Amino acid sequence: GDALKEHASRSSRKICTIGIAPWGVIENRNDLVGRDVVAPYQTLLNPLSKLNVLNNLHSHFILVDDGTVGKYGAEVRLRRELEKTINQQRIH
Amino acid sequence: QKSWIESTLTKRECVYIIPSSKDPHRCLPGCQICQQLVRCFCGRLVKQHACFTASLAMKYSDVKLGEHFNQAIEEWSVEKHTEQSPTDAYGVINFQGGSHSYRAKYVRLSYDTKPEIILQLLLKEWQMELPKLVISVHGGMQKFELHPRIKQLLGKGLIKAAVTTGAWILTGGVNTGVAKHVGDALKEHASRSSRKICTIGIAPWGVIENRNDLVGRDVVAPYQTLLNPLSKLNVLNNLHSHFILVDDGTVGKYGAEVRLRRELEKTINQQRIHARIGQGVPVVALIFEGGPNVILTVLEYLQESPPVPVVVCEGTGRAADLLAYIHKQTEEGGNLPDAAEPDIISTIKKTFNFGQSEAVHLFQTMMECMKKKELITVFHIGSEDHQDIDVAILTALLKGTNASAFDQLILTLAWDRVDIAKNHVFVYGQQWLVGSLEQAMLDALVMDRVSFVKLLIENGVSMHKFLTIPRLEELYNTKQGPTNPMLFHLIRDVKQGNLPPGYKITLIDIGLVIEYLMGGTYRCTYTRKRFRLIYNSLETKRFPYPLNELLIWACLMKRQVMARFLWQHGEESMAKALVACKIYRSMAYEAKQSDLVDDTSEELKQYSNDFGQLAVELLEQSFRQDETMAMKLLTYELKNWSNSTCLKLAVSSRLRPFVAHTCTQMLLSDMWMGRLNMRKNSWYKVILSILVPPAILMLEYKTKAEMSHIPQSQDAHQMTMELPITRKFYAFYHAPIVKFWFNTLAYLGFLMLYTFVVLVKMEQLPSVQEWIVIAYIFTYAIEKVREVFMSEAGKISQKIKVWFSDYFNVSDTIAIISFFVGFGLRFGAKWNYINAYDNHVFVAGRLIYCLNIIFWYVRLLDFLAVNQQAGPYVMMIGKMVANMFYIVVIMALVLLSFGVPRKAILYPHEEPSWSLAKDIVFHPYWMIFGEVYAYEIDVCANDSTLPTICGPGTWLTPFLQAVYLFVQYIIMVNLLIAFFNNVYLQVKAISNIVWKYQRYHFIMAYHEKPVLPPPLIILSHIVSLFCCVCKGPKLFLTEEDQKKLHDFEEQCVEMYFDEKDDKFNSGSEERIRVTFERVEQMSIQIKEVGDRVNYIKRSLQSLDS
Ligand SMILES: CCCCCCCC/C=C/CCCCCCCC(=O)O[C@@H](COC(=O)CCCCCCCCCCCCCCC)COP(=O)([O-])OCC[N+](C)(C)C
Ligand SMILES: CCCCCCCC/C=C/CCCCCCCC(=O)O[C@@H](COC(=O)CCCCCCCCCCCCCCC)COP(=O)([O-])OCC[N+](C)(C)C
Ligand SMILES: CCCCCCCC/C=C/CCCCCCCC(=O)O[C@@H](COC(=O)CCCCCCCCCCCCCCC)COP(=O)([O-])OCC[N+](C)(C)C
Ligand SMILES: CCCCCCCC/C=C/CCCCCCCC(=O)O[C@@H](COC(=O)CCCCCCCCCCCCCCC)COP(=O)([O-])OCC[N+](C)(C)C
Ligand SMILES: CCCCCCCC/C=C\CCCCCCCC(=O)O[C@@H](COC(=O)CCCCCCCCCCCCCCC)COP(=O)([O-])OCC[N+](C)(C)C
Ligand SMILES: CCCCCCCC/C=C\CCCCCCCC(=O)O[C@@H](COC(=O)CCCCCCCCCCCCCCC)COP(=O)([O-])OCC[N+](C)(C)C
Ligand SMILES: CCCCCCCC/C=C\CCCCCCCC(=O)O[C@@H](COC(=O)CCCCCCCCCCCCCCC)COP(=O)([O-])OCC[N+](C)(C)C
Ligand SMILES: CCCCCCCC/C=C\CCCCCCCC(=O)O[C@@H](COC(=O)CCCCCCCCCCCCCCC)COP(=O)([O-])OCC[N+](C)(C)C
Ligand SMILES: CCCCCCCC/C=C\CCCCCCCC(=O)O[C@@H](COC(=O)CCCCCCCCCCCCCCC)COP(=O)([O-])OCC[N+](C)(C)C
Ligand SMILES: C[C@@H]1CC[C@@]2(OC1)O[C@H]1C[C@H]3[C@@H]4CC=C5C[C@@H](OCCC(CO)CO)CC[C@]5(C)[C@H]4CC[C@]3(C)[C@H]1[C@@H]2C
Ligand SMILES: CC(C)CCC[C@@H](C)[C@H]1CC[C@H]2[C@@H]3CC=C4C[C@@H](O)CC[C@]4(C)[C@H]3CC[C@]12C
Repeated sequence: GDALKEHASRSSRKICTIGIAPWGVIENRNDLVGRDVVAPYQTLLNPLSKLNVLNNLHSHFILVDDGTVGKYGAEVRLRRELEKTINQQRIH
Repeated sequence: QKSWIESTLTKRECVYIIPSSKDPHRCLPGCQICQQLVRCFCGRLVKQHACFTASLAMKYSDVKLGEHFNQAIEEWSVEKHTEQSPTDAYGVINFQGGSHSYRAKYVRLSYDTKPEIILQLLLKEWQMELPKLVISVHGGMQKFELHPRIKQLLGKGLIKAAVTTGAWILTGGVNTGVAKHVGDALKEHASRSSRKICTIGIAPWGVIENRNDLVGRDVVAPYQTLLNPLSKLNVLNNLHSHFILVDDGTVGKYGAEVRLRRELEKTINQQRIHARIGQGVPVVALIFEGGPNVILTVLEYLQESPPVPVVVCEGTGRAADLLAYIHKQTEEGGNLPDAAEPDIISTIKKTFNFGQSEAVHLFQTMMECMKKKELITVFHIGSEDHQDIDVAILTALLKGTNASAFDQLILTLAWDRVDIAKNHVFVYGQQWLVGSLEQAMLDALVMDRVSFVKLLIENGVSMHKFLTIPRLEELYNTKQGPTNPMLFHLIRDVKQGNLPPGYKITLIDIGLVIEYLMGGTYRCTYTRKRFRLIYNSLETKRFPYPLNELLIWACLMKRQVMARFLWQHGEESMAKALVACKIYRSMAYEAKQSDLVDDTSEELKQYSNDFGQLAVELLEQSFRQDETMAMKLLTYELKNWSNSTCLKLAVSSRLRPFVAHTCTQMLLSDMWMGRLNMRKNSWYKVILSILVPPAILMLEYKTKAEMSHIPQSQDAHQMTMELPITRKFYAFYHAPIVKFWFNTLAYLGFLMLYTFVVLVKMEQLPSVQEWIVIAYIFTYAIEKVREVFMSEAGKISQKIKVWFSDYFNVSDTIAIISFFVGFGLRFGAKWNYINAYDNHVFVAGRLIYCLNIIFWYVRLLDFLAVNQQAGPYVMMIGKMVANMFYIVVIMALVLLSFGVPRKAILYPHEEPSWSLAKDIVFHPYWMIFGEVYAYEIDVCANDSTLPTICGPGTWLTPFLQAVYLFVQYIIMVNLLIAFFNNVYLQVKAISNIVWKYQRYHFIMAYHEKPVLPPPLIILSHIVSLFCCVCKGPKLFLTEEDQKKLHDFEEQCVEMYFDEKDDKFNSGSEERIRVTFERVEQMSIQIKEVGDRVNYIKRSLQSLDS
């Protein structure tokens, strides 16, 4: 992300970054909730904690509902498959 | 005394006359010399005391008989034996020097003046702005010079630190040390910071060259700047602006500054740096090139409660290069390395000749200084340490003082230093409380600190959560920033004309101001039910779009740089720019209609046109990407701006470049068509179809998709769902292009009949032709009353006033009124005489008709003005009449200057008559138009047609007429040709814009005009009225189309800023200067490497042997 803002409004419509993160380690899991909502998510480092935030300069997210807060191991099974299924597509 | 200084501050004259130490010099008898040489321990020869009380002590022998028990000779005290008396000198010295007088000031206060009196002296008596920083430089005196590297830099940072922070630089002032380097740095940056840096020399009234020249109650003493040779005495350094000379003691003794200068360093800190801010004013100390009592002073400032931090610029001299290394051999706050007595006290013995008699005493002062190195900032020169000390001075106040980052941020905010905070306060790992960055945002907005608002938004302040009703209330009510006085003038004009005592402004009142400024039917969110209810009750207490509310704030507070910034954030950028244009335009108007002093009507009219241009430039950007989506932007309802459209907002502000833009003109052309595809069709098939109704069924109409960008009536958009036979007739007769030709043919047929009526003989009863003419004008007149009483603006007196601003509506009004005067006289006239024209009332009626018809032929220019070529020329004709007025006035005067003499010479036997008025103007006018009256010029010639006019003096009239026509044709007619040739292009250009602009109101009018033309329009009046008793155009967009349009707007605004940054960063002027600056930088490093490689040559010597 920090590299995106140093080259933003030049590649802001060609680079589709994707965060395949879990629905575990994240600050406001409940603010992300809401069927078809436009949830106004924050970008302030919530102090007095270790929880992490979705990096603002990304464009797409695949949050993974499982488990709980704290456990963040359920991405390797899916993210890897995406790395396998894009390759079986024909480039052109 | 007529002066606060004269009644408050004092002198200290040594009344008591201690003889000098004890011993006379020479000269065996001890009565002359015990008087003469033997000075006072005061410090002057005996007669200079001039004691008003004891002036007759010296004549006797002296004050205080000799012996006096030696103990009691030191009993003299500055405190006791010194009459406190007035100042006797406070004024304005000057310095004949580097091309300026470089003026300054002195008070010459005593010494034991109270500390508060200085602050009162500095701020009101001298009228000095309280600073945001205080630099207290220190060091030793009378040193030669520095490295030419460091010398240039120390100023460059010292100046920069002081000018950007409104700082005071406390010096000794005397041009024999610290002050010299300060001053020498000032002249290298003078006439750039000569009005922001208020240096102060708190020097004594002792060591100085001409103490007596500084004397003089309220004088402008012309003090010198030449180094008086054959001496050691010092001069006041010219480049200082203020002095506090300390009257005590004598010449030579220079120790009475520490008691006062230090107090000033203590009393400024107890002042609050700013009203909104609670932190005290900081004090810093830059020691360069110091001495032994400095090392005492450094530790005296660090040990202080609270500590005053310290800067040390290594290499300037002893104390700097010393301390820079003496607090390098240490733990962070603890102990020294392997026993450091030898090497440390070595240099302390070498720099200061001690020999262990005073070599531990300094080292003991050192080991106390290293207990706090966090406050001893040290500017490591060579390795680009903190870049030109300004960081090093300022960050020293931000290095360890256990001050929260909230206090580290406000201090940058008061200084207006963003680079410091971003690089040294918003550092990785930094941690913040919950509303600390909120309180910092409130301060930055109230203080108009625009660049700190940016820093806080980026770092993560959220305006959706920050902005609230009570905060946003405050932002209007603050008097702690660059306010607008005129806002109250608009509030008190909407409230009731009055105001309560303090009147904390409410947001409903702001809502009322905006409605007054935005005008029309604008209704603001602040005057709505829900806001009016909830505000009474004062998330609910937040705002959905906070940057729409702050843009309004910044524009009503006349805070333009904040307005431009806030504009670039959020959505609806083109709309916000057009609202800002309208707010400022209306503010500029009421400023032009208020008896205040600072008119601010060109500042506001310029701010309006700045946002006006932004809207125009965003439209062009959008139009270059997609014409059809750009036309939608003009007409979508906004819903945050009273359900208006961007085009209506621009029309409201009379913004012609927006309305005359080709995108807006393309849309207006498409609305002119209606559902008709007038690309596949021709104007003669439209006219054919108005006369042949069944030909309506063989025109090329437009699909609902081709109409997607076009606003429509509700009834017109429901018939888009499919095209059946009857829907197609609707599409035809409701198109504005059809209503035009349908009214244009009826008007032409109206003129043909009315021309027939006036040209053909008139009988008692009106003919069928004349009846049809009357019906047209009657119904045409009702049609105009409909247009006025259904226009836009509610207020009749505004509806009236706008409609009578158009040329042709004034003429139509005169035309309609004059016609029915004529019909009344024509029709109401009783024929007593059988031969018409015996009845004068009838004649006056008919002659009104024959003159009223002129109005109706000229109205054809309004129809012709619908053409793109013709219409501008019609507008030009009126503009050229206005502009040619004074040339024509001069021609009228030349005409009379000829006409009056001609008539007087040729007709000398006339009695008074109104024919005289005719005869002086008649023939001279027709001469302008090619009629010289050839056989009337010389009335005494054989071929004359006026032989009876031949008489005395008549030979003069040909000379007069020859002069007259020379002046009219050869000069005045050709001046007018030259006038028109030279103003043509600028008038044509203005007329095209005005033509294009007035095309909005013309096309919009034909959407509300009835289908039927003015003779048959009565049905559309009666029917429509009656159907209403039995019971504007909008763009309709799907939710997905609203999505894709809001995204289109955002995309094109982003392109707009990118193409500007890339157009400016790619210009040659910008590449030359970045090239310039980078070549400037290299030219240092090239030489710097040049020095290093020349010192790797030192290697070659040592390495090879
Ligand atoms: C049946 C018959 C009965 C009645 C018959 C009589 C009816 C009379 C009919 C009169 C026509 C009425 C038209 C008035 C239009 C007003 C609205 C308008 O646009 O005004 C504008 C134009 O300025 C004017 O309109 C001022 C008057 C213009 C002159 C009109 C009559 C001239 C001919 C009389 C010749 C007499 C000759 C006598 C000797 C031979 C307002 O001004 P502006 O545009 O802001 O201008 C700014 C100028 N600037 C650019 C320098 C800044
Ligand atoms: C927004 C701008 C546009 C709208 C403006 C609209 C309003 C503008 C204003 C309009 C009014 C203009 C003046 C009217 C005439 C009065 C003057 C006069 O001389 O009258 C004469 C006729 O007197 C009669 O009674 C016979 C005329 C019948 C009425 C026709 C005029 C009124 C219609 C209005 C239609 C327009 C209404 C439009 C729809 C409501 C009286 O003289 P006499 O008796 O013949 O002679 C006596 C001598 N004798 C012995 C020789 C006989
Ligand atoms: C290049 C070609 C030109 C050459 C120039 C040489 C000049 C030589 C000068 C000649 C003047 C003498 C000629 C006329 C003889 C006197 C009596 C007489 O007949 O008077 C006649 C009029 O005229 C006058 O009464 C006086 C005319 C003087 C003006 C002449 C032009 C002066 C130069 C230029 C001035 C401009 C400014 C100059 C400076 C810049 C009588 O004529 P009438 O009207 O029929 O009257 C009789 C009928 N009644 C009895 C009923 C009244
Ligand atoms: C600053 C510049 C100066 C310009 C030059 C000086 C000015 C010109 C000088 C002219 C010479 C002077 C003429 C005197 C003639 C006297 C004769 C007489 O009897 O009276 C005549 C004088 O009375 C008039 O009224 C006519 C005057 C001539 C007007 C010329 C205007 C044209 C200007 C031209 C400018 C272009 C100049 C071109 C370049 C040179 C009238 O005659 P009458 O009334 O018929 O009398 C009865 C006679 N009959 C019985 C025979 C019919
Ligand atoms: C409001 C909107 C109107 C729209 C028009 C449609 C409605 C109106 C249409 C027609 C009305 C005709 C009424 C005729 C009445 C019968 C008697 C008569 O006048 O006979 C005349 C024959 O007729 C002519 O000489 C024609 C006169 C009208 C000329 C204009 C018609 C063309 C414009 C409109 C049409 C084309 C449209 C053009 C534009 C594309 C003979 O002359 P007189 O008059 O008997 O002589 C009087 C002599 N006296 C007074 C001394 C005694
Ligand atoms: C806003 C409203 C303003 C106007 C209000 C209404 C005004 C009404 C005005 C006038 C009404 C007059 C009524 C009659 C008065 C008594 C005289 C009489 O009856 O007969 C006499 C009429 O002699 C004339 O000269 C009449 C002239 C009047 C018309 C003036 C029109 C002004 C309108 C201007 C335009 C305004 C435009 C306004 C818009 C811009 C004589 O008739 P006779 O018996 O045949 O005598 C034969 C004599 N003989 C022997 C010589 C042959
Ligand atoms: C029964 C009767 C049967 C006959 C009925 C039919 C008869 C004919 C009827 C009418 C005559 C006009 C016909 C020609 C039209 C041409 C088409 C055109 O482009 O028009 C334009 C004219 O737009 C107007 O508004 C013109 C106004 C016409 C009236 C003015 C007459 C002046 C007379 C005073 C002189 C005295 C002369 C007096 C003579 C005695 C409109 O197009 P545009 O807006 O310019 O387009 C530009 C934009 N674009 C580039 C995107 C395209
Ligand atoms: C029967 C006789 C023949 C018939 C007549 C022929 C028909 C009549 C002919 C031409 C009429 C042209 C129509 C007007 C065109 C539009 C102009 C307009 O909108 O406003 C103009 C105002 O206008 C004026 O100031 C005056 C307009 C012209 C009046 C001319 C009257 C005729 C006589 C006069 C001579 C009498 C003296 C001689 C007497 C010896 C704008 O000018 P502006 O202020 O610079 O621009 C601001 C515009 N804005 C506000 C929109 C931004
Ligand atoms: C400023 C210089 C000084 C003036 C003198 C020099 C000027 C040059 C020349 C000479 C002047 C004219 C003299 C000749 C005519 C005399 C004969 C005569 O009677 O003529 C006439 C009258 O004439 C007069 O009464 C004279 C009026 C002179 C007015 C001033 C002229 C302008 C000078 C401005 C110069 C500026 C030049 C241009 C700018 C560079 C005809 O009268 P009558 O027919 O005999 O009367 C019988 C009447 N009865 C039948 C009823 C009974
Ligand atoms: C700046 C300009 C300087 C010149 C000028 O404008 C301004 O100064 C004006 C003064 C006017 C005269 C004043 C009074 C009368 C009396 C009247 O007596 C009725 C007689 C009869 C009618 O038939 C009764 O039956 C007749 C008209 C007359 C002579 C005026 C004529 C025009 C004059 C000369 C005008 C001229 C154009
Ligand atoms: C003083 C009165 C009694 C004598 C007649 C006055 C003259 C000058 C009047 C009578 C009719 C008038 C015309 C009537 C209509 C128009 C059309 C308008 O768009 C411009 C002015 C213009 C062109 C008028 C100019 C002046 C006018 C010609």
